[PDB]
Amino acid sequence: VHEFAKELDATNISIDKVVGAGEFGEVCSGRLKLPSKKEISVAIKTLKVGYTEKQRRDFLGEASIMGQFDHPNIIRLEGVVTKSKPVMIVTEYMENGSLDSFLRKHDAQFTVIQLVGMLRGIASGMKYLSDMGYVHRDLAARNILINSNLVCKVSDFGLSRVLIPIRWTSPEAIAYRKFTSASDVWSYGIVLWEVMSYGERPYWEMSNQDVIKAVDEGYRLPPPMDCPAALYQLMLDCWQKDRNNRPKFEQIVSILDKLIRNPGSLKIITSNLLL
Ligand SMILES: CCCCn1c(-c2ccccc2C)cn2c3c(=O)[nH]c(=O)n(C)c3nc12
Repeated sequence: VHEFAKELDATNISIDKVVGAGEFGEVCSGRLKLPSKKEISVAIKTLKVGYTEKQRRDFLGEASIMGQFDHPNIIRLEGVVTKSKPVMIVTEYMENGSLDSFLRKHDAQFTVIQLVGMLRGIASGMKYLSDMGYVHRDLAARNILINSNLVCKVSDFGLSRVLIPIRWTSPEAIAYRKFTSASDVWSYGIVLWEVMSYGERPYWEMSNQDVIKAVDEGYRLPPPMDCPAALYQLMLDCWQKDRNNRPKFEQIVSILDKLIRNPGSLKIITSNLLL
């Protein structure tokens, strides 16, 4: 764990408030004093009192993964506290919380260019993650955090592994656990839909067996209200049945960089599911 995560001194951490509930314990906000004396706001996950040794290994396991990434669009690991209790994982603070809950509060309140900026960040983070040989497997708006400047960053590495949420998972990964960077691109397509839908749930409350069967039959989520044609086409490209025909994350970033540069192109606007 200490290979990729520095041990922090608990005397340098102050806890301010509880801002979330985790699988392994609470999530809090607070402050960290760095060796340079600079003080930064941080998020702190704590391991619940009375944890089993297995829970501890799973909890810290996420930090070992997160710690291998240094990128503007992947949540920064400040470090861990293991030598005292409670055991903690400390990351950079993200003022606006999870992306899905954030967008739900602001339905139709952002410009297309702002939403594209968010999507570009996510795609750039995923490009780095895939470059490093990791498949996330849980890429979803709820696992993206967003800061005061609207910068989006991939978080939650609980399911990730070196090379399951049905609604976000590619058909081949559902069918026989074929997880690749192309299955993450499928997931990214779902995130793209979530963003353009301001946090609508993918497939709403459809039974899981019907999400599985419908997608396998060729059905896809419909265009969100007022969705630019270019962005809906990108979803469809991400959702190709043949994984080899899906764009790579580098191509997705490049697509989005073009849309940011030419805000004009976004002016062409596009059963519940579409075949
Ligand atoms: C999708 C991640 C959920 C847990 N987590 C983390 C986080 C994520 C992974 C490992 C360690 C931590 C502290 C930061 N933050 C933050 C944050 O900085 N700011 C927030 O508002 N929320 C809700 C957070 N929730 C988390």
